[PDB]
Amino acid sequence: SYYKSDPLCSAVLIHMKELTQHNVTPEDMSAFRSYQKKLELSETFRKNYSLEDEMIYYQDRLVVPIKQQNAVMRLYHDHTLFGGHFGVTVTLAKISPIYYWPKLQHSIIQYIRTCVQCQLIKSLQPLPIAEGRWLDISMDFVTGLPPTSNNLNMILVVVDRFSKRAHFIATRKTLDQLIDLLFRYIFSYHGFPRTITSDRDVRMTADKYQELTKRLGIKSTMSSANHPQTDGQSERTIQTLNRLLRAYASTNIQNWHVYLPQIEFVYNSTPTRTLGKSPFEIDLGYLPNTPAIKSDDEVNATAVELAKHLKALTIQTKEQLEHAQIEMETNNNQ
Amino acid sequence: LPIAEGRWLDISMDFVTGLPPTSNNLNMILVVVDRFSKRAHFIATRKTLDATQLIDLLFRYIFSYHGFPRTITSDRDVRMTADKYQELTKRLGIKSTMSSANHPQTDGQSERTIQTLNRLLRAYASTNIQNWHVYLPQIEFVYNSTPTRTLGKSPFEIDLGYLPNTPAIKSDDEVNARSFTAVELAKHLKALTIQTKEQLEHAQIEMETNNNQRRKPLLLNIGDHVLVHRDAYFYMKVQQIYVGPFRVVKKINDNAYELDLNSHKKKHRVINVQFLKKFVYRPYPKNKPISSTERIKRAHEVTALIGIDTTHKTYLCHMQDVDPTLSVEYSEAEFCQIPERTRRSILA
Amino acid sequence: SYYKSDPLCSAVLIHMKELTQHNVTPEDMSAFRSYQKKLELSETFRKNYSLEDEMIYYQDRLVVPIKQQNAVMRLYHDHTLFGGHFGVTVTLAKISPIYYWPKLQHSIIQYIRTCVQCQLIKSHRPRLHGLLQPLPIAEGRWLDISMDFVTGLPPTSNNLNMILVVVDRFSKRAHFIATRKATQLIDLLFRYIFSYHGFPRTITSDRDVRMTADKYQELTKRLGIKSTMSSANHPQTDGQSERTIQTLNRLLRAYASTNIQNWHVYLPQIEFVYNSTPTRTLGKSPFEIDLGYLPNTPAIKSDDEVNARSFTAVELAKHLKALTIQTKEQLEHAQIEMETNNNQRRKPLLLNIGDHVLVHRDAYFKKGAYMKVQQIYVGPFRVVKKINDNAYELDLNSHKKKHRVINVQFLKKFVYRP
DNA sequence: GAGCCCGTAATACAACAAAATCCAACAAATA
DNA sequence: TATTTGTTG
DNA sequence: GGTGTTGTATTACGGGCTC
DNA sequence: GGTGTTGTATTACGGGCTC
Repeated sequence: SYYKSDPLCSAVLIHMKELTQHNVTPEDMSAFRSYQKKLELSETFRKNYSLEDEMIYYQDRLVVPIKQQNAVMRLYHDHTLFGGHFGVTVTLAKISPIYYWPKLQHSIIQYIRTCVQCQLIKSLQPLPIAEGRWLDISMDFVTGLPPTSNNLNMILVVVDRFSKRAHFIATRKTLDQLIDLLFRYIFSYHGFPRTITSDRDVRMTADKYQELTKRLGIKSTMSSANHPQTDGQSERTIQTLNRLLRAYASTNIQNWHVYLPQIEFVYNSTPTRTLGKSPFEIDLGYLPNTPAIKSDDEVNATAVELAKHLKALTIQTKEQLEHAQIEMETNNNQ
Repeated sequence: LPIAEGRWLDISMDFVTGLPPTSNNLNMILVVVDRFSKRAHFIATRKTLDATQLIDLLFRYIFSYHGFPRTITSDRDVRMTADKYQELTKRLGIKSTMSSANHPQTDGQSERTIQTLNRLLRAYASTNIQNWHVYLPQIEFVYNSTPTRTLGKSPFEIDLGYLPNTPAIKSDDEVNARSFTAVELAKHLKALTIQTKEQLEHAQIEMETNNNQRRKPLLLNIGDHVLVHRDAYFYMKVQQIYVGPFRVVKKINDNAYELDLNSHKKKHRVINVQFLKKFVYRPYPKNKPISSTERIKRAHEVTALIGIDTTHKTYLCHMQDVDPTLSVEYSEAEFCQIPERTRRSILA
Repeated sequence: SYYKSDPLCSAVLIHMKELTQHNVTPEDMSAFRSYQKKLELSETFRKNYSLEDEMIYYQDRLVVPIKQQNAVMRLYHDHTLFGGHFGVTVTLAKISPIYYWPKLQHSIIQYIRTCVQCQLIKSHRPRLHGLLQPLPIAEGRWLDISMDFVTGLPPTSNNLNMILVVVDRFSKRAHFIATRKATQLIDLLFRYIFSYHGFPRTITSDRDVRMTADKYQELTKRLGIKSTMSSANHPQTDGQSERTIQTLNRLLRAYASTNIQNWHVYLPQIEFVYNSTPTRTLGKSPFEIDLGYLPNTPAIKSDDEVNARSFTAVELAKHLKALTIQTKEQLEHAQIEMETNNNQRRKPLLLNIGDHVLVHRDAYFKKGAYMKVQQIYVGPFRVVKKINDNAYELDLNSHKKKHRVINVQFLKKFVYRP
């Protein structure tokens, strides 16, 4: 009594389903596109339809005839079966995993264009929110680092307060001036913020940053000089130097500038005291670690294979120790 | 190649050169393309910084700091065919999947990004020699924010959700201004994953439509002979640039045959079908010399040459009216007697 | 610092927006298009304009007044708000989700033809810019001759280095000119190998220094020989000789696979084999296109006859006339077939006077100049003469550039805008 | 319509598009 | 251990 | 005046059979 | 396991008018 319990031998999918049948071709007027599609199916490699007792379907989706396209869109768009007139994203997330529907997204957006009930005043030009994501960053300065035999005696800390993500990277303390915003701009994988709230010391910069913003489209001003909040974030900024000191304690030749990205990877690959999840999968899917294979040094087909994964495991133990020390510091202090 | 995974578990990268120096940086194109979302990062570098030993991995990890991949697709470049690179990736659980001896179409989406990158590089390259290394992050930020064609959404918003700053939110919804509470990101980011996945089956279908119209597949079983026609010997104008037949060993794909072009020498003995060609030996042909005295008298009946074995003293060549691929070993005891003046002429 | 914070009561959309307001109609000069658009709106039913607190827009997209059209398309095309100088499709994908703009596609392609950097940087298949328009077919036999050569081969014993070819446009008769990669004695060897038959009328060749050759050109002007002299890095005009060296390369590989460094012995065999084998665009052997005296005669051809032109002594005039007529119509058939199978996408370009065309860094700079990711910012040149249907001479703003003939495959005509 | 044999015979599709040096850098081969 | 020499973006 | 052009597998169209 | 892929002018197909 439900759908698909009806014969429809005159539609677009007939040419696709006659690849094995080859019985009857009852096409309509201007249906030479269907014959071209069957020729396409012949000369390409997409044949995965299963032919069992009138159930013609794709690898996991049941195809639908083009005649009841209006019926399907009304069933899955309106309030006939407890709908609600959602957006194209939710509608396609509901429809596509179940049915194949060649040209489905265009069908959905065409139905949105040809519908009239949902098109009301929606409001306005841009979103307004004081809390966001990558829209407000802060940074600070550190001093005591080894020269690393390349005069790289600095670490550039970047904070992502809206999502607690971090970016620690080696620089030179002599000149962190145009080279600072160059490496900041290659850091900017996630767009400009609204305001920068560094609040470390006097800053003669933000003039050439202002000229960059004039040369660009964003109004990212750098401000908040000599402020004083001191509520939780100060603890994080103070404890930031601790992990870098632990990375310093490893070595000095081929030091933390080697595998410091891995230090950041398994530094933010941990939940923040179980209250907040890891910054990788709070935004992305998971950003997988995949450390499963580490002991295969029998043949390998102290600086190439072995010590690299020993250093990775050492960094993992170091970040575990840092997590333990910060959670016990919070337990003792609070 | 396989469609997509969970946000660039499949990835591609490649190199192009010819870029003008600014700080002795004449490579500067290490483009890494986040195949699912097509985020397509590229970072400035040089030839002389590394050869996959010291610093190449370090900016590879600062790229990979934003998520480890699970599959690489790259070329047969010396910077990635090294033993150090393959073993470290294997211990990282990430495949190599190299190319097929000058077949860059395996790295097609990275090279297509380069093709888009080159136009924008010429657009931003007015100060060609003086000071322009600031333009590559600018080109990255411009190219990621620009909507593509095969998906309809900009590669920046496909992975990250939202668009960059200065919101120019379209007439769909407020959903592209998704910078708020993160506990519900998984559902709609997976919905966008479904959208983009559908756009990539559409892209794969569109690619296979207009390209397979003239192309004809080649089907070979293991054992039958095959010619390589190129990439066997690197003044190749009048001389026999095309070389003799070899026996296929492993059929990796329908368009991927592993074959014994030489004895055991070097360099990844698998050739794409574009260079490969069928061989037919339907045919007074002579017999197969197997005795010790038949390799000396029957040495003036040679036809062509392959070369000299690198492992020991054994020359491989082709005789006349015999089994072509099944060569007969001819050492120095039966090499100097026959006139070899016309033998090295085709090798040189 | 956002836009649309301005009322404009004087534009095209005023007639459209007074369909609800009906208050003020302060039209401007050349605003009669608004009257016609309002008339078309009145006789139809497509009213979807929304009037909300000075934001007049389409069903979901903001219609923009024509005063700030260029500002909006420059904003979404240049890097002021991160455009990037892309094509019409990406520009639509940036603008059409937010703005409506009646005839937006035409306006955007007009802007693409308007923006200068897009004209200088983009290519958009700059190999299909003129029709085929092939050479005039022929005259009597051995009057048009095609000249070119491949520069280098694996050298022989140190007396011969490279192969030069002479094939006539009519009969396509192979030749074996084996040179040394030459001197001003080119006219000696060339004279000895064409003057075997006789002096031609025109030479279809490239601008090569052995033929640009002011000493050699004056010889042709005195003797009565023209010179087509195909432009810089445009070897298509040479044609028959290029196609012959294509066939010669396969033949030379066949006859010198195991016999490198002494291919000068086999070169007469190469040309004799090319001469004895019938072609496709004429259907006959080049001996038969000439005086038909295939000397080998392994077997008599189809439609068996006397087939012995040695026996004929005085009656050769009618035979050569018949061969000339059928080969001329076969050449015309080859011409029209080439034109049909090539011009399916070749868009013509006919200017002939008074334009500001470009040359996109090919035949402008050296062929030996390296092509790289260096910017392509050739200046706007000028055209003063229509030298041919498929090329235009330019006033190259250099010392001389040694040539000023540019085939249409490098032009990409520049268009300004006030 | 419906297909098949067979015998010619057209038919877009790509090759001639200067030639040959290395650059940087993996790993084999002696001595 | 330095100087070679196969192949490949 | 001066500006493509054929070799090649591949494939499409008539006499003669079954209708 | 491992093997193309999008940017771009250009052009083709539905609502609304004349029939």
